[PDB]
Amino acid sequence: APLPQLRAYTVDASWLQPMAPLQVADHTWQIGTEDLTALLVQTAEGAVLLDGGMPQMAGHLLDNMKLRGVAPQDLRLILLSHAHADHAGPVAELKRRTGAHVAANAETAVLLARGGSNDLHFGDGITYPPASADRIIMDGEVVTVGGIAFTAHFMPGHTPGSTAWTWTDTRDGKPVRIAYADSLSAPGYQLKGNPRYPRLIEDYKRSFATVRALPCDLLLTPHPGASNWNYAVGSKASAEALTCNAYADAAEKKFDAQLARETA
Amino acid sequence: APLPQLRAYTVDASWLQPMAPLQVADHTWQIGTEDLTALLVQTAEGAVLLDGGMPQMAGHLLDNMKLRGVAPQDLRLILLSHAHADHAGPVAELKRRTGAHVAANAETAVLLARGGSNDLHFGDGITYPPASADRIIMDGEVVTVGGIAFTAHFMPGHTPGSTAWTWTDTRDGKPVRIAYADSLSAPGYQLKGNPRYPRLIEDYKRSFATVRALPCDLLLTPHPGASNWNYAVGSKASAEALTCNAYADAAEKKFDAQLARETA
Amino acid sequence: APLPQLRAYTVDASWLQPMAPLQVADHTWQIGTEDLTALLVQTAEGAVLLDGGMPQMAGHLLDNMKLRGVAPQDLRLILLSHAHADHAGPVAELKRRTGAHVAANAETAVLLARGGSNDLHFGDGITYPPASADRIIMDGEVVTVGGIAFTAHFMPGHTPGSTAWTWTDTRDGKPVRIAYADSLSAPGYQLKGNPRYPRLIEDYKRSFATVRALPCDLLLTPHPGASNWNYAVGSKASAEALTCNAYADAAEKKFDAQLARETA
Amino acid sequence: APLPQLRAYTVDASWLQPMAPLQVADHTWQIGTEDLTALLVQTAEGAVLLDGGMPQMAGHLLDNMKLRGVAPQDLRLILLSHAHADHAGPVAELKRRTGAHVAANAETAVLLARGGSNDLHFGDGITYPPASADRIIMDGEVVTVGGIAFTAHFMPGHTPGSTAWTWTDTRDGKPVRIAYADSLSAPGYQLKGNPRYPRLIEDYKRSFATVRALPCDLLLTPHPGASNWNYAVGSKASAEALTCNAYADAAEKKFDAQLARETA
Ligand SMILES: CO[C@@]1(NC(=O)[C@@H](C)C(=O)O)C(=O)N2C(C(=O)O)=C(C)CO[C@@H]21
Ligand SMILES: CO[C@@]1(NC(=O)[C@@H](C)C(=O)O)C(=O)N2C(C(=O)O)=C(C)CO[C@@H]21
Ligand SMILES: CO[C@@]1(NC(=O)[C@@H](C)C(=O)O)C(=O)N2C(C(=O)O)=C(C)CO[C@@H]21
Ligand SMILES: CO[C@@]1(NC(=O)[C@@H](C)C(=O)O)C(=O)N2C(C(=O)O)=C(C)CO[C@@H]21
Ligand SMILES: [Zn+2]
Ligand SMILES: [Zn+2]
Ligand SMILES: [Zn+2]
Ligand SMILES: [Zn+2]
Ligand SMILES: [Zn+2]
Ligand SMILES: [Zn+2]
Ligand SMILES: [Zn+2]
Ligand SMILES: [Zn+2]
Repeated sequence: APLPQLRAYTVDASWLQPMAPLQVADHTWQIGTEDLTALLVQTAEGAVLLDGGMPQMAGHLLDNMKLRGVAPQDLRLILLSHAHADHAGPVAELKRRTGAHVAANAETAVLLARGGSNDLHFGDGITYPPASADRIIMDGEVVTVGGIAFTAHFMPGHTPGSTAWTWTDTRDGKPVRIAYADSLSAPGYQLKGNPRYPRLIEDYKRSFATVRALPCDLLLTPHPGASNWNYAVGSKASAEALTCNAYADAAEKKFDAQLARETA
Repeated sequence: APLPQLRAYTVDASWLQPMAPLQVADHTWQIGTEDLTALLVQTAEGAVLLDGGMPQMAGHLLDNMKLRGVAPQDLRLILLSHAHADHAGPVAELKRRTGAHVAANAETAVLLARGGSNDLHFGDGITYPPASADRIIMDGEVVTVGGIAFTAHFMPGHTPGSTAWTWTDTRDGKPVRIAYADSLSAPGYQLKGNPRYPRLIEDYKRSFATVRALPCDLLLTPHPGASNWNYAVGSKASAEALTCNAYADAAEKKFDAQLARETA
Repeated sequence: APLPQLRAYTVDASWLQPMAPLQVADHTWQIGTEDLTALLVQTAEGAVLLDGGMPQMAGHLLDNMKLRGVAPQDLRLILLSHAHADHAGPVAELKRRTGAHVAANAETAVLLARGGSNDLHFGDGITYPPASADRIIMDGEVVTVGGIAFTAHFMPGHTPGSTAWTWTDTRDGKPVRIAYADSLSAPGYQLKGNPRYPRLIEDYKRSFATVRALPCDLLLTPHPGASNWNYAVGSKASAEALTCNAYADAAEKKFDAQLARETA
Repeated sequence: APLPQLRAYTVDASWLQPMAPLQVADHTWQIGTEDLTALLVQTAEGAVLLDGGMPQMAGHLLDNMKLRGVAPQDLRLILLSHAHADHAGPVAELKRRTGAHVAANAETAVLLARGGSNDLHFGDGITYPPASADRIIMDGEVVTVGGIAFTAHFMPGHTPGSTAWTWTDTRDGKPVRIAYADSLSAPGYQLKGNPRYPRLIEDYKRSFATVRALPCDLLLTPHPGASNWNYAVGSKASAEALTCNAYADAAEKKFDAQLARETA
């Protein structure tokens, strides 16, 4: 009766389906997969990448960046929603091959430094290669690259370092406020009385209100289905996309129902 | 045509077969599995653990330590042969649950800090939870716990930070010199002209001579089969065990044959 | 006209005046200096140290711990108020010589990992040897050592990771609720519109209310003068000590006056 | 009788005397001070900086890089001789302000990660802000930036991670082999029987032979006086410069004399 073997982190095949760069605004591009968002913001002084997806997506990301005329040495900054394997997986490999830096808050940095191990809910089940953060950012801090300002909005819940990023881009001259809001889900979490996260419910509640008040004309999420995006229908991907209010209100309804079922 | 899924690190079932603590000397015990060595040295001022095996062995290690009258808070120091998943796997979990410290050289420390990721030969294929080293030790440095001196002997090759540990114990009063020598294998390595390890062959050659000159009456290895140990036959486990000269000489014969076949 | 020389971190001589262990409760002791608090909590399963003072106090701390019958290997856990040189200075040296672990939140951990460098207000002016945290704790998390529960209460302001610790001890059988509240000062900080700390005022306001609602019968602070302690008059040190309400209310009056003067 | 105050790291005024960029080859420049070497190698795909000097030199380095038409975002890689405060001081500040990466061996990385604290000989007396290495390099490894190959040559002694860098540049078309060899001194070290460095003498001896066999037409050192450079007389700075053989032979004569005097 030997000990169990190690189990790999397996995801749906749609999370790993490569796609060509889909344009979101004049400078913003989706270069991830069909069910995983990886945003590229091209500026005059370099490129900014938000999230990266699964650890085995680093090659596909460099391929799409090459398609957009972005050399590896042109990636300046990597920003993250939260440091889980399905969103910050290839961060370590992308740092070695691009010369980019990583900016994240303290909670995302310490989780990223241990490769997502010792998770508050998942333990060591979802482990990815570790990476270090080069710049620690605070709530409301502005990160500027090539004349584009990225404002961080802390929204703890899914992870203690969950962060929504807001920036203003154009769409044929007309400005558009983009809000890349992190996930507001809690799959299988113990919500009430968690010894590892004593103030989990209070953080989620404050994060719901944080998402509602985000300056947003167009909303994106790490998982495109969370905001009703569909990267498969390229030009009509943002057809039935939710607002910031509709996204936070829908997430809280599932949170209260899950919280009430946990008490039973 | 989606990207490939992540693949888990799977080993032979004999590597994960738990075993009761097998005694090696008056203070040294084997508390790992049948095919993975994990040594416990009980002193008057605490316990010392050398290696830990696979990442899913932390519970079994604490079980055997409990059998030897060693509380979790009694583990003082964790020493390592080399920082691969099949030998330093549970180091991170053991640090959280025992209050122990880790002593290793700089090369083992940096590899352990990134959880074995970005390996010089294996890449990210063999990843385990990361852990940090608390004390950096040099070649020939002595680590003393409870009146027992542990001397480090650098033997780079399998990893840049491969280390053999020598200490003197007793066997019913009579002293015995124990040498825990690291692995001298190179499974599937590119030996000649490796860009990641330009001086690999020269390090192996110097390590062969380092193992031959080790003060040793009884030899152990991370994999017991490498030194002809058989943990299954408890009392007769050290029956046909190799000397330090026979172990290094046998490893070099396989190295030259592998090196010559690589040139063809 | 050469560049300026490096300037050392110099403090008042009263901050470095060694003192004998002054008892606070049945298990709590002050073993720091006259103007720097360093608390030792002796339990049945080991000792807990809160803060350490200046970096050159590690020897004095080990001397006082020896006076209390606490061996170096008996220090199990180091807790911190905030990671500045005058309170977490000797943490690195104490870890090497005691085999203890450090528990702190993510913000204190990342600041401690870079030795207090790149401070949000002080820059590199107050640098101390770096140390790594072994356990990351959340707001409201309980840390138990030897049957004594230490509850963390986040109170950001002086530093992003400022933490107040509450635990219940006895005084000749009768229980006493002790609250070790961090500093609520802001010496020379830019309060409004700080690019490195955009939500500084809002964090201070929430920290004032956090301190008022602390379960507390006896209050201590990293600097004893902040809570009207006087370690010099040993038995009557806690004579005119402030409550939690009086301490937070007095700190906010100075914060509003400083905030109003900054606007002028 | 209070504890002693912290003492700052003070150096000679000539170590902090700023100087204009002095040219060494077609792509190599000295942009440090008169008595501290900081080399800038301008390539078509970015700039490479070797060492930085004292921690308070980051501003002067960026000033000279601006004079050479090198923007902060054009610094790609920082290489180091050894990680002491007088040579890797501003590395942390330069990483925050340039977007560059650091490549160093494991021994230099772990020393740089703790800001030079816990030195094998100096203790905590020479502390500088900590920085992390992004790429770990081995002995003989080649680092290529903009078509220029930088080969690492390990020469342990002054520090365990001391490294000499060799690269080929031109001087009006004609190629020149440049060897930036680390310091071979040992000021006040205990050479024989050092518990922190048991194989110190053997490392120095092997480093002497490593320096003699360096491919070198022009030799530079972290301290220019060690190789008889004089940055003050700009055009004639390399007048009486030593060869690699003359530098290693002169260093070993002082090592044997110091070693013999230590035995007395
Ligand atoms: C770690 O990755 C996740 N979890 C899993 O894949 C497994 C472990 C699972 O929850 O069944 C995780 O969190 N995600 C999110 C999110 O919204 O962020 C959702 C909705 C679920 O998928 C990913
Ligand atoms: C990473 O673990 C090892 N490698 C593997 O498990 C796979 C990847 C394999 O080599 O086929 C590794 O190294 N070991 C040793 C050793 O002697 O250390 C030997 C002999 C082979 O097994 C383990
Ligand atoms: C970094 O140490 C401090 N600052 C200084 O020593 C200098 C830099 C200064 O502020 O003039 C700091 O913060 N302290 C506190 C506190 O309340 O924590 C107070 C009240 C002032 O003293 C220490
Ligand atoms: C830490 O910096 C050094 N040491 C000092 O400044 C003091 C502590 C001193 O040794 O008196 C150090 O090493 N250097 C070297 C070198 O060759 O690297 C030499 C020759 C001496 O100066 C610097
Ligand atoms: Zn997630
Ligand atoms: Zn997810
Ligand atoms: Zn191995
Ligand atoms: Zn192995
Ligand atoms: Zn402070
Ligand atoms: Zn203070
Ligand atoms: Zn030096
Ligand atoms: Zn020097």
